[PDB]
Formats: sequence, structure tokens, C-alpha cells
Amino acid sequence: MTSKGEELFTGVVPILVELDGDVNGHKFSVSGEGEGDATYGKLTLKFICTTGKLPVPWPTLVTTLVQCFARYPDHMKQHDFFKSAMPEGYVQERTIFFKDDGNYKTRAEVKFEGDTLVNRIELKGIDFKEDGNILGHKLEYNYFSDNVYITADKQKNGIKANFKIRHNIEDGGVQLADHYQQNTPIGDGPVLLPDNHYLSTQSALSKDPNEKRDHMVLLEFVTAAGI
Ligand SMILES: [K+]
Repeated sequence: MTSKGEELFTGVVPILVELDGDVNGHKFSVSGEGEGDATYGKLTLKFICTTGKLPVPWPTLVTTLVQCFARYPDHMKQHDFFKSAMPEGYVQERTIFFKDDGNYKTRAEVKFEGDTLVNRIELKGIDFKEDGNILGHKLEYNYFSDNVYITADKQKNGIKANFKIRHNIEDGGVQLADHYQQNTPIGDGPVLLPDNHYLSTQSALSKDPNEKRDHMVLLEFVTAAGI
């Protein structure tokens, strides 16, 4: 196999996610668990707002809350930066601009802790409208899909990406979220820097009928393409 970290994703891998957030001074934490099967590009995750009521819409946190689980086709194995940085991991940073509203700034570490792939994230949101689509909770909760456009960032021994999410507004149009992303390896080992390509990602959101806490169940597929 073309990286050593690739070998860690051949079977089902357990996942943990920990997020601390602050959006316009509304603080919150989210804890997630589940598993990923990179063979199929398949993620099954469940998140709990551990601070009680989430002050932003669940759909707006999906992209922040493990692209190492992408399915790369055989012909594209040399373009998988994410697995190549494992097990030491990578830093993933974003700015997410919500059109006509505020932005999220995120910093995460994605790495193995024992046998578990752990995503630890700090999120800060500023300049939101208290009655806009985000803090006013005006988004639909269901499904979204888009493409993550990835390019190499050789100067940082990593990658960049950008993409746009169209979040449906309930009885409305969409709320756009323009994402800009950077990833850099945590370790000193060699990594794979890719040619331009994209991750086709579909995120289906649901509720656990036995869960009384504020929560999100996510079923997601992530597939590399474009080469
Ligand atoms: K909502």
C-alpha cells in the first residue's frame, strides 16, 4: 500500500469526536461516537450536546464534526493525504462563512488515540444575527451533499480545500456556508501530497427515537473523485 497510515483503515475503526464551541458568546459542547469504514467511505456517528440545548443548528456543525475515512479508488491511492498522516494525525482548520451572517472558525486535531480515531475541535463563531438562520434555528434538518475541492499545499507539507454547502431554510431558500480549509500533518513522517481532486460527500441526518438529549445521528458517505 502506498502509505503506512492507509493500512489502519482496512477494517471498521472506532471514532470519538469532542467539540467545544462559542458562537456570539453562546457556549456549547458536543460529544460524538461511532465508527468508520473507509473501504466503503462510510461513517455512522451519533452526537450529543453535552451542555443541554445546542444554540446553533445541528446541520451547521456536520462538516466540523474525519475525511481520513474517504474511499479512495485504486487509481487514486497516491492522492490520500489524510490517511498518509496517520497515526500521528493532522490539524484541520477552517473558516466557514455563512452568507449574510456570521462565520465559524475551527481548529481540530485528528489522530489515533490507542485504536480510536479521535477528532478534537475548538470552534469560535462571531458576527451572527441573533435572529438569522443560524441563531434563530431556521434550517431544515435532513440531508445535504457536496464536493470538497482539494489541492496540495507543498509549502506547508499539506493540503487546502474549499467548498460550498447549501443548507435548506425551512419555507425558504438556502443558507450558504462557504468553507475554506487547511490541513497539516502533526508528525514528521512522509505524507502524500495530492493532485487536484474532490471528495463527493453525502450527509444524512436523523434522530434516535430513544434519545431524550439534544442530539444528531449522522450517516455519511465520502468518496474521492475527479481524477
Ligand atoms: K435547526
